[PDB]
Order: sequence, then structure tokens, then C-alpha cells
Amino acid sequence: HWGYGKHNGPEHWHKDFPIAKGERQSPVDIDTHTAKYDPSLKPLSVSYDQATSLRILNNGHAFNVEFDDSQDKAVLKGGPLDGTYRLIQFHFHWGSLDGQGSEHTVDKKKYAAELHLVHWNTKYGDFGKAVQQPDGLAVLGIFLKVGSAKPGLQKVVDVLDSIKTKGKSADFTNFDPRGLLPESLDYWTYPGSLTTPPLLECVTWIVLKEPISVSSEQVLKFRKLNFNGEGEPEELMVDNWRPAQPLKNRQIKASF
Ligand SMILES: N[C@@H](Cc1ccccc1)C(=O)NCCOCCOCCNC(=O)c1ccc(S(N)(=O)=O)cc1
Ligand SMILES: [Hg+2]
Ligand SMILES: [Zn+2]
Repeated sequence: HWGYGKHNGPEHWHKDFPIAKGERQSPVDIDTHTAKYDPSLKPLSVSYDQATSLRILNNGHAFNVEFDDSQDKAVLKGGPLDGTYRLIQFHFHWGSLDGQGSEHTVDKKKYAAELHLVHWNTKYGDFGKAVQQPDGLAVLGIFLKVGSAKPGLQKVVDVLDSIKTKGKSADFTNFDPRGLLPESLDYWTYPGSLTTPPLLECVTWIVLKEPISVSSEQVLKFRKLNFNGEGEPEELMVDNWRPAQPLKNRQIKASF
């Protein structure tokens, strides 16, 4: 099926997922000179104090940290959003090299990784129904650059040994996501999609201006993961990102 290889790679998604060439994909290049300062845009409201992490899973394209979204425990509001969005999972996109990995680019500049915190609009009742709405999901995008280690990310890094192959999961409780946030909540927002099939166009993207720094040895551990399941040929989990798509008249608004 779909992957990042030269045969099932992004250039091919359109064949099974026609929406691949739609009007509101995901990711895009953020042209900061053409982005519109919108003063009407409110400050983002992140309440992750009550977050309930459960587990970490290698799903064959990335590793996901799942959160209990049975109640308004970890939410997102404000910004360009109306209503409350619940956090369900976070995952990353990284590269083979430090000079690539992020999905979204800023003035053509690519970061070494990209953190996506996924939220769904509670008014729709479940994740499943939210993916059928144009205002269904809200993803908080965070760039990672190589520098100094991120204390808050180490617990994740250390468990990676346990879920090296596809389909493996490990208990992952009491993980506090507040540790992955930059200092500033300045952002860019635009109407987009999911960056992996089924590439559904129900995402409001919120890309933070300020990048978090992680160390070289932190990113290195991401790179030791496998796309494959146990007892199969080893294919290192690298370059699990989608190239920038055409903006097509959409406008990118800045909160700053
Ligand atoms: N019920 C079917 C259709 C149907 C109906 C009747 C009979 C057969 C089929 C249906 O519509 N299923 C829709 C499923 O929608 C779920 C979307 O996929 C789930 C996993 N993908 C994600 O959750 C996901 C989340 C975030 C990102 S990202 N990268 O942009 O941050 C990328 C992906
Ligand atoms: Hg949708
Ligand atoms: Zn993602």
C-alpha cells in the first residue's frame, strides 16, 4: 500500500486517493511576505494540563502517541477556531538528513522534523464523523531544528526501542505534552488536509512560527525505527514527509 518508497511514494497517492490533487492540500510552503496579518485572529488556547497519554504505536509510516479523548481532557480553542477541539494523538515526520523532514516549509526552508498534534471538533461527537466535516480537525504544527536537546522529548526517545517495528505498541502513560511546546504561540493558519492518505480536506492548520530545538542524538533515534514489521527486510523509517502542494488561491493568515 501507500508509503514513502519510490513505488508507493507520494507521487503515486493520487492513483488510489484522487483527492491528492484537490483544492486544499497539505502541506504547503509558507511565504511569509505574502501571508496576511489578520488582527481579528485570537490567541490560541492550549489546555494540556489534564492530558492522559495511553500508548505509543509504530503504525508503519510514523509512531503515534495516543491520548484518551473520551472527555474534554486535553483541548485546543481560540486562534481561528470556533468550538473545542480534543487532542487524540501526536506524531512526527522526519528526514534522513538534518536539512529535511518537515512537511510545511517557511520561505522554502525545510526543518529536520515536524510535530503534529491532532485534534477533532467535539461538536461532531467522534473522530470518525469529524473527518467528514470541513472544520472537523485542527492540527497544531511544530517545527523541530537540530541544536540543544529537548528535555521534554526524551521519554519518547527512550521508549522507541520497544516499538522498533510496525504494529508494535507499548504502554505510554503520564506523558505531558506541554513539554513539546515552543515558548511563543505565534502562528500561521490556512485551510488544508491530512498529509497522509486518505488526505481528507477537513483540517484547519495552525503552524507555529517558533521552532523547538532537539539534539542530534534525539533525532538519530527516530531514524532507527522501521517501516516494516518484525521478520521482514529492514527499511529504515526516514523521509516520511510529503512535498509542498499548490496553494491555489487559499490565503495564509498570520497571527502576528
Ligand atoms: N465509513 C467510511 C466510508 C464507507 C462507508 C460505507 C461503506 C464503506 C466505507 C469512511 O468514510 N472512513 C473514513 C475514515 O476517516 C479516517 C481518516 O484516517 C484515519 C487515520 N489518519 C489520521 O488519523 C491522520 C491524522 C493526522 C494526519 S496529519 N499528518 O495531517 O497530521 C494524518 C492522518
Ligand atoms: Hg472533510
Ligand atoms: Zn502529520
